[PDB]
Amino acid sequence: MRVWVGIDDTDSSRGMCTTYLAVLAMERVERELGKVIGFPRLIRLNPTIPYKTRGNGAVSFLVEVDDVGELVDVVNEVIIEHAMLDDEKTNPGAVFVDEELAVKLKPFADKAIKDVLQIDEALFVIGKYFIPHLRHKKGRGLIGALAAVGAELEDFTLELIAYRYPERFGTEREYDEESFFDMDYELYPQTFDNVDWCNDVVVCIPNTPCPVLYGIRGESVEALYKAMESVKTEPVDRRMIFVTNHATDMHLIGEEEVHRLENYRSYRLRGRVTLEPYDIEGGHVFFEIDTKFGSVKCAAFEPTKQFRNVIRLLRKGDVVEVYGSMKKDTINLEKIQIVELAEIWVEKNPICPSCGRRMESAGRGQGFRCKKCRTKADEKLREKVERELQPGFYEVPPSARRHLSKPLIRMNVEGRHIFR
Ligand SMILES: Nc1ncnc2c1ncn2[C@@H]1O[C@H](COP(=O)(O)OP(=O)(O)CP(=O)(O)O)[C@@H](O)[C@H]1O
Ligand SMILES: N=C(N)NCCCCN
Ligand SMILES: [Mg+2]
Ligand SMILES: [Mg+2]
Ligand SMILES: [N+]
Ligand SMILES: [Zn+2]
Repeated sequence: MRVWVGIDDTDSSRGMCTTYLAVLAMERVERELGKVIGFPRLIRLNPTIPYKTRGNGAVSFLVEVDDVGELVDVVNEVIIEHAMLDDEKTNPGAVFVDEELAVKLKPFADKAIKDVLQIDEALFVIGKYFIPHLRHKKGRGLIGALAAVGAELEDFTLELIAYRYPERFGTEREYDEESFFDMDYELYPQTFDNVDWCNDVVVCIPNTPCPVLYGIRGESVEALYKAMESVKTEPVDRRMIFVTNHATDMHLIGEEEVHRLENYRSYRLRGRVTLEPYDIEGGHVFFEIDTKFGSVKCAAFEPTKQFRNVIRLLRKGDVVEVYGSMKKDTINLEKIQIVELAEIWVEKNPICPSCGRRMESAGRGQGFRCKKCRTKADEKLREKVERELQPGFYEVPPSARRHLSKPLIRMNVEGRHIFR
C-alpha cells in the first residue's frame, strides 16, 4: 500500500539533521521494502517555538510497501543508528499514515504552522486513527511528524539540499563564492534567496556542524539542477530535492481572523504609526501603531541591517501594513507595506526671491523681509514635506530572511523595492 511517513526532532545542535536522516531512511526503504513516490517534503512549522536551535521543519515522504510493520521497523532502525539520542532536547517522532488519511491531518498541520500544540494532542490523534508510530523518548517529534504529513501546500517551493561526506562534518565547509553569485545572476529568480548581493554574503550555506553542505531554494527541478552543476564546492555525497513551504508566508495570520493578539504567533496587520521610530542597544529600531487591537510594538532588529533605514523614515500618522512574528509583546518585522504616507502641511517663512535664504521675522506684525536686499513679503508659504519614502513594499535582506517569509520577488503586487 501507499503510506505517508513523517519524521522530526532527530538532530541535535551537535551535528545530525532531520532530512539527512530522512534521506537515509529513504535509501534504506528503496532497497528493502518498495520505492519512494515523488519527492520528500520539508515542512516548516511555527517559527516562534522554543526547542528549535534552529529553524523548525519536519520531513515526510510517500512510499509503496506490502507491510506497514516492516516499514516502521526499517524507519525505526535508521533512527536508532543515526539520531542524536544522547541529547536531552532531541526527541524523535515518526508516523506512518495511509494516503487517504493524511488529508484528515490538514487542520493539525495548520495548527502546527500557525499555532501551538501539546503532545497530548498528537497522542489523541494517533489513538483516534490507530496511526502506527514511533516515539523514542519524549514523543515530542510526533507533532512535527503528523504536521509534515497533514500539511496542504497551495504555494510551495523547492530546495535542493546538498550533503557533505561524513569524514567531513564539524569541519569547515569549502566552496567557491563567485561560483554562487554567478549562478544567481544566471538563474535568479528561478533560484532565489541563495545569496545576499547587497551584503556580499553567501546565504545558502550553513555555519553549523551538520551534514548539510548547501540548501538551494528555487522554483523548478530544471533550475535547481542547473544551480547544482554550476556551483563549485567540496565533494557532494548525498543530494535531495525537497518540496517545501519556504517562502510562502504560510505562517501569517490575517488580522480579520483574530480577536486578541498573542505571543508565539505571526501576523499581517494594518495600523497607523503612533510612536515614532527610536533606536536601541544592538542596533534596533522600535515604533508603535494603532490597530483594531490597540497600540502595538513593531521592531526591526539589527540583523535586518539596512532594512532599518527604510523604517527610520517613519512619521506619526503613516498608514502601514506589517508582516512578522510576535514575541515578548513585539512584532519582529519581516516585511512591510507602506500604504498611504501621512500628509504634513507646514507653514514656514517666505524664501527670499533674490538670495534664496529664509526671510527673518520683520518684527511682531510686520511680516517678513530679507535685510540683505530691499525685499519684503507679508505672508507664510505652506508646503508638503518630501521624504525619501515611496509607498509600496519593503523586505529584509536575504541574509535575514526567515524560512517561511515570502520574498517580494514572488509576490505579483506593485511597489516592490527589491534591493540588489
Ligand atoms: N506549532 C508547534 N507547537 C508545538 N510543538 C511544535 C510545533 N511545531 C513543531 N513542534 C515540535 O517542536 C519540536 C521542534 O524542534 P526540532 O528539533 O525538531 O527542530 P526542527 O525542525 O526545528 C529542526 P533542524 O534543521 O536543526 O535539524 C518538534 O518536536 C516538533 O514536533
Ligand atoms: N537556503 C538558502 N538558500 N537561504 C537561507 C537563508 C538563511 C538566512 N539566515
Ligand atoms: Mg530535530
Ligand atoms: Mg523538525
Ligand atoms: N493532506
Ligand atoms: Zn536676499
